[PDB]
Amino acid sequence: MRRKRRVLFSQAQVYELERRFKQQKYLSAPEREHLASMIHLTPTQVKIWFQNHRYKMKRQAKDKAAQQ
Repeated sequence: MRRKRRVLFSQAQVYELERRFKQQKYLSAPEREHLASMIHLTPTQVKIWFQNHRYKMKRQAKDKAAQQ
């Protein structure tokens, strides 16, 4: 969608991204770009979203990153 106030992401776009994250954990090097073309985003914006969603699960019950 364009000529609307949906510059970065949308309800539809996040829906397919969430669906994808559930289905396939992470898209590979070619496939993330395949999605970015297909759905319509940049491979960077895609990767950032895909980072944010795994990060959310990490932060959920403390930020267990390099926690040792």
